[PDB]
Amino acid sequence: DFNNLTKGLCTINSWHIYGKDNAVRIGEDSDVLVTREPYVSCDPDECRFYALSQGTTIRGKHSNGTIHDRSQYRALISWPLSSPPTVYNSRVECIGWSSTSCHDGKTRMSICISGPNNNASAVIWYNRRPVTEINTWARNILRTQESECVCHNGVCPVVFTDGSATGPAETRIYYFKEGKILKWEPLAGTAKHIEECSCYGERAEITCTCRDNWQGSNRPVIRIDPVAMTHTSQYICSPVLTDNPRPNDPTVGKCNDPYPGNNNNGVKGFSYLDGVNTWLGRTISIASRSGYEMLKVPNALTDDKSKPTQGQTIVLNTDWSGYSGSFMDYWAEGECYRACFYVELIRGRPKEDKVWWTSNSIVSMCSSTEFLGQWDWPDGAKIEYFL
Amino acid sequence: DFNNLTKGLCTINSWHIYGKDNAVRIGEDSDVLVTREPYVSCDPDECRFYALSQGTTIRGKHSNGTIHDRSQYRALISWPLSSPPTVYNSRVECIGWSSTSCHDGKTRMSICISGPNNNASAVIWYNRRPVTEINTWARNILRTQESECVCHNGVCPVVFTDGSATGPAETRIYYFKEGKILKWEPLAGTAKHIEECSCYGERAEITCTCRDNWQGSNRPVIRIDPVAMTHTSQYICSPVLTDNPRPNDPTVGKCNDPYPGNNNNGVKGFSYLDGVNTWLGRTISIASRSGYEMLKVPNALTDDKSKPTQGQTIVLNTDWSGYSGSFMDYWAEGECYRACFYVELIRGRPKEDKVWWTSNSIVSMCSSTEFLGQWDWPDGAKIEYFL
Amino acid sequence: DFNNLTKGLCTINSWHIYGKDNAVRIGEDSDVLVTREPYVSCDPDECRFYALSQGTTIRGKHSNGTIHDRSQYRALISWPLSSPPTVYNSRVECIGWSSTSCHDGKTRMSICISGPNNNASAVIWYNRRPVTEINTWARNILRTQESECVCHNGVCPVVFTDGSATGPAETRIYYFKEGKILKWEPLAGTAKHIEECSCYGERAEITCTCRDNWQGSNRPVIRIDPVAMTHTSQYICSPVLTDNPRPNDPTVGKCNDPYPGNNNNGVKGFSYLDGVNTWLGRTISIASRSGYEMLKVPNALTDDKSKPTQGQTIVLNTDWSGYSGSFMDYWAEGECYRACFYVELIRGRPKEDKVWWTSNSIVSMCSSTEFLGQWDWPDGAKIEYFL
Amino acid sequence: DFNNLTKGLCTINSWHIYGKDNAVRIGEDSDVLVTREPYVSCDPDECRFYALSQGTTIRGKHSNGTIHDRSQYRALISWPLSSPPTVYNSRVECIGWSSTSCHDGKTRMSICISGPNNNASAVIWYNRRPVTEINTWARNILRTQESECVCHNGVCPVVFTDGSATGPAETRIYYFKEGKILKWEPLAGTAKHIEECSCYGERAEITCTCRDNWQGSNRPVIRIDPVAMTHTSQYICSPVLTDNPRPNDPTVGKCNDPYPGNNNNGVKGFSYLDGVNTWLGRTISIASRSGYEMLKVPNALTDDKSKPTQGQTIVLNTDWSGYSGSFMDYWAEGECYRACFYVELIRGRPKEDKVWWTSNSIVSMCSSTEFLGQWDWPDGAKIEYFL
Ligand SMILES: CC(=O)N[C@H]1[C@H]([C@H](O)[C@H](O)CO)OC(C(=O)O)=C[C@@H]1O
Ligand SMILES: CC(=O)N[C@H]1[C@H]([C@H](O)[C@H](O)CO)OC(C(=O)O)=C[C@@H]1O
Ligand SMILES: CC(=O)N[C@H]1[C@H]([C@H](O)[C@H](O)CO)OC(C(=O)O)=C[C@@H]1O
Ligand SMILES: CC(=O)N[C@H]1[C@H]([C@H](O)[C@H](O)CO)OC(C(=O)O)=C[C@@H]1O
Ligand SMILES: [Ca+2]
Ligand SMILES: [Ca+2]
Ligand SMILES: [Ca+2]
Ligand SMILES: [Ca+2]
Repeated sequence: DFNNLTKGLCTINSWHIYGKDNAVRIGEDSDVLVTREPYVSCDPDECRFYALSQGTTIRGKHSNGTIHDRSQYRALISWPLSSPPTVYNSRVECIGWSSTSCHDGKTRMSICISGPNNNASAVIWYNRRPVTEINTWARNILRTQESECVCHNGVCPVVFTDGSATGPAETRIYYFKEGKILKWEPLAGTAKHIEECSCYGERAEITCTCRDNWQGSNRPVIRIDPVAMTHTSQYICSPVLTDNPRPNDPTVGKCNDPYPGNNNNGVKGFSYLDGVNTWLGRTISIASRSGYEMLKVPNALTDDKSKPTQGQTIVLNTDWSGYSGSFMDYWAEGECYRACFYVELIRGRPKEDKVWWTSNSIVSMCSSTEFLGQWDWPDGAKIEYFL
Repeated sequence: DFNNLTKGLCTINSWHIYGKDNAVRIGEDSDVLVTREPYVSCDPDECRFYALSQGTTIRGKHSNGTIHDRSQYRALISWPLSSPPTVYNSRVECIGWSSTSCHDGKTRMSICISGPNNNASAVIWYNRRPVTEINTWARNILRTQESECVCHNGVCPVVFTDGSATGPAETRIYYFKEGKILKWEPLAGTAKHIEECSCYGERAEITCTCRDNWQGSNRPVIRIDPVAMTHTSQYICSPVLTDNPRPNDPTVGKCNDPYPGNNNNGVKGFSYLDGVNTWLGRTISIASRSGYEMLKVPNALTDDKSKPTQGQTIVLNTDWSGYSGSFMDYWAEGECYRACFYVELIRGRPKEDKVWWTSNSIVSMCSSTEFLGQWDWPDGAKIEYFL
Repeated sequence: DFNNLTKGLCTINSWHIYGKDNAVRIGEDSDVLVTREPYVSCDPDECRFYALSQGTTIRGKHSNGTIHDRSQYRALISWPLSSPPTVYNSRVECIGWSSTSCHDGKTRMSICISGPNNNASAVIWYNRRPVTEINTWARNILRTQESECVCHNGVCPVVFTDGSATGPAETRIYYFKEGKILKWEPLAGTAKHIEECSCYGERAEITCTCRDNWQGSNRPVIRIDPVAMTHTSQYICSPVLTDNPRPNDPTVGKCNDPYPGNNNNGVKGFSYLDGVNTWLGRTISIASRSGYEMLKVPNALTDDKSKPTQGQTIVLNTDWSGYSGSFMDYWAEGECYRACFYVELIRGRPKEDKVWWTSNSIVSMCSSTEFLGQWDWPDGAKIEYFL
Repeated sequence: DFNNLTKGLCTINSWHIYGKDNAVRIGEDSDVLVTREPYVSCDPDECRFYALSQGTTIRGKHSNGTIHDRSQYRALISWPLSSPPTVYNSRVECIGWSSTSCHDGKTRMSICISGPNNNASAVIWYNRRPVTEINTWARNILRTQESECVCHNGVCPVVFTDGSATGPAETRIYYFKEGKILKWEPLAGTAKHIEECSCYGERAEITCTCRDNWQGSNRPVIRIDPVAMTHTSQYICSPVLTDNPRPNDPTVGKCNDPYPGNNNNGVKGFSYLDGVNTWLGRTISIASRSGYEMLKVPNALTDDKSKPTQGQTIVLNTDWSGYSGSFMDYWAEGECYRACFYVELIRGRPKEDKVWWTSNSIVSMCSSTEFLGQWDWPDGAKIEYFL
């Protein structure tokens, strides 16, 4: 029966290693698929890894050029947790160069987007059959979250942007129930630009932390009520800035406008915004997608003077990172929702020229009420072995 | 319980990408099987891809010569949708160099044909056991559809041709129920030659669009009543000609004879013939198996002056195509049968001499009542990487 | 519930291709396992292929020397029908250099034998757990059938030989029920030597056709009653001789002694002995394991003057063959037991020196009451591609 | 429902080959994973193999350096019995460089440990979800058994050591029920150092035989009562010494102190201590991890003058061995628990310098009340083929 967001978040007093696939290490001598934009998403019975295939293996010739985002040869695949995404084990969800996928308790909705830049469309699959289709409304790269959505009693909202990336676009919040559109609504609130939303839910409410590609170095937040099918947006108030590139941390930050400093750029990220129990991930570097850290900044959302009270490094500054996103196993046993997250560890081009490809690995963590010690989690491939 | 063709076709206002496997791209660096004559066919619970193996991998030595149609080393395999047909994941349906396979609601019938040219025979498997066998009646390459049949309340008819390909042959329409022959009947109507029939059903009626190899550039149609176990044949009236090679589109076409122009040749194709809601696929080229397009030609079947009112390009003229065929997921949720189809994208010999093999990829589409934008769907392998 | 041999054999008016794996063709460019002594055996729900692994892939270095029968690195594996026996898909039944395996309706018994030549022992697995063990009684290569046994209402007898191969040995017929020994009895009748028994059952009776390695060129037959747990042996009377090497067909043959001519040698074979409905497989060559043919010799068992009344070539004389054996899908739908059989197609050493290995492929057939045309079924690998 | 240790051990009158994977042989030409610290562990329905991945294939470049125990790229994997641990077939249990895993009748608990040496922590997974976490208490390489634990009516105790390896450490016995900690207690008894405990249970009692790394050449034993959740420790009295390196067998040995001779070293081992029905495995060499033998030494535990009355060689002195451990299929049919065990056959570095890696194979045996003949079970790879 349909899942219902009835619990709240657990106390995050630290994070533990949940998954890790070592795909590029293993990809050096096995038939692993060139991927990017990963995520993790849970069924009632298993959790799996998800990414967009580039339709080729790493050591295969046709990997030269996989730095490009959109093509006819990409697809959404999922595979068993902590396994490299291989040719013989992956399952294709749908054919597309942007995606999101979530399970509603009853079965799973997966949405892939394809097309030329000016004539793209999305197909909503539900129970591995195509159900519903939607065309560009603004005719400029229709795109979605690049991580799992969240349902509540049958209703799974999904954020789409169609339009410019260096200026105003058109963002809709669609509400689906059984693959069918119930309703949609234009973006609202005070966020000036939305891209790559990273979402979760507890106590009958959904929270996405997205990406202002055009103006903000602080991240905008969409908060959705899946029952009333309404939403609102805002930015994160705290001055611990968390996009990338980003200027240095000020002592005061914006609640309702972009923080200026970098233009027309960023990276996918997430946050868990739960009062004093609020954490933020970011690249350590303000210039590259390098390093990854979590920071506990009580009332980040609303207290525009907040600064960290505790922290944890996931990946060292000398290691490469990339996208990151939220997920939770809503079907886990127990009293509260244990928060999880993933970082994409991109290897290859641009930052590593000697090779002609671009892939990534994954590392996944979930929280602990314990105060566990920390390690760091590099991709661990040796690029010279690919030369 | 046995499936029953009780719905009608949905409104096709465009086509969306359904599947795609990138096998030859991926085949460059994985253990993928050299195949041809693909198709797609649905079970109650999953849809899969189907093709005849050449009993060898692409990069394997024994791929030299896979331009030949019939041998002891071919087989019907199926695999998970949008996966390349690999050595470690394919399932063998039966041993044969021609085939068809369909599910009757209760379980699946798969028919492979083998033998020398003058002493071939077919074995009807049902529930993965062999049940019934049939010998050449005309002792000249017994052959079937090369795509899924259609049942209705237990009764799955299948079209076979035995005889010449450049002249008169003998075509029987067999009716099976549980793998057993109920009845068969010689071809009737006004079609002069039948090969490679592409079939579907709605509202208790079955429609195959086949191939006059010897005379016609317009395609003959067999229409079957699975309840009365009778059939009839005809040609498509419209002058938008759809075999290949074919002469140029006239302004008037034959309802009951072949349109002349090319002799002793053609390609497998399909159509959906549903009044004003009628669509036709064809190669864009009139000379090569190149490009693929869909065209909406209201009353193609019967109105011998009809010309397109809307269209969609699946594969550009500069890309290679090949066979194409119909399928529908009869077990999908909803009110009408959503029409689907596939194009085989042949690579290698003849048209690509530098290599000694012949394989293919797949792209599959299904309809949408939406008016979606279009992309094009090349195989996307780079043949020079195989040199 | 336990299976019961209640039907009789169907009319074999010809044989159809049932399975074929092309393993050595495919083995040239995939991770397939070096095997030998194959067979096919059925569960209630699927039929699979079975062979002894040499613990190495064909293209792998450790394939040099796989001409040897017994070692610590062999195992019984099974895999999905008509798939090459690959490293990633095979299942290990047990660890041993001789075997047999059968399903009793309830679950499956698999028996592997290992050890040094003078201290070997057998372990009876049942439901994938080890249950019962048996030591050499004559301390000279304890060995079993190399193909599936047959049960009836829970009771599966198995023939073992312990002793010399060029002279008298000690052969026991063990009766198992649920992996446990019910009883065993020394060989009886007039057969002078028993090896590699090939068995089937209908109408509550079991028939094995085995191998006199030391004296006979005509094949001895053990007939078992699984209910009374008694047996008897005999030779086949007909002069269509069917071991190999063998002298030429006489006009009269032995019912109760070996036919002389070749000493201390032979090959695994089978027959179906059902009155006028009696068929015999053999190598076409009297010198090599080459070619394979079926011959219909009414009352072969008992009429010592019988000669063929119809025939079918499975493999041409110019192609290599090897072991062969009986199986039937006792759980198939229908009124009679449809007879099946397999031929091992050995490649490599001895007869093909240029390579350092010895493997094989499979071809499987089952009967048809039809009179189907015939093809021939070579392994189809090109040994030069391995050089 | 929860499993309950209600039977006793069967009579071990010898040991039979149970499993064997030939991974390094097969690893020479397939995508097998570099592993070590294997074990075998049973579910209600299947038994599988288990080891820590080094996150790389043997023939892959990133195998250079896999002599190191702890890193970010290790994981616990399991795979189907007697299959090589391959990239496409393994399942990841959890991310860690030390482990144990057991099934409680209802579902399976798997515990992996990761971290830097001075800030490691353990996560207890249960039903493939993370449940409970535990941090270093002594801040010096927190480590567990490296083989399966044992439950009884829901309660699975596990031994952990945190501290020095060449001196006093801190060892806790934790009691889990459903992944949750019920209780834990410091080590007690007269054992001076505990590492790598190898455990089993019958008649409602649990017996681990562990490793005094710092002082003893005789092995300490922890005996646990899972109902009263108490334990005690002791050493094995017999003078048939069974760690490695070890001095030569004295004529009298310690019941309550270490036997002196080698310092700060050893290897994982096991014993079955059941009165006159007591067996001990060890390396044949007293200097290297070479050879493996079983010895029947009645009342080893308690009779400090005991010497072997019967024996069996598993691996010859000229072959390499390594860790070894106990398991039993508690869900097997029958009256008593049949004892099983495994030996890790390490290949590569240190003892084999020509290669830059370190992997292993497995051989598994279980007992027989029979008196079966013996063979020996080398890994069987040829290291020169890797040069
Ligand atoms: C639909 C698509 O191509 N999106 C791409 C997205 C886009 O370029 C940015 O969102 C500005 O609009 O970002 C990136 C990138 O690594 O930054 C890759 C994505 O796949
Ligand atoms: C049984 C068989 O070999 N049929 C072949 C079929 C045949 O040559 C044509 O139908 C004329 O009879 O067409 C082709 C081809 O690509 O055109 C390949 C098919 O496998
Ligand atoms: C146990 C064993 O090794 N048997 C072998 C068997 C034996 O050599 C013959 O039966 C004479 O005794 O025959 C052959 C062979 O291809 O002829 C290989 C078998 O595996
Ligand atoms: C946690 C860890 O690294 N343990 C290692 C363990 C340790 O070095 C010894 O127990 C002394 O403390 O032994 C060995 C070894 O082959 O001997 C490898 C283990 O993985
Ligand atoms: Ca930005
Ligand atoms: Ca034509
Ligand atoms: Ca003989
Ligand atoms: Ca020691």
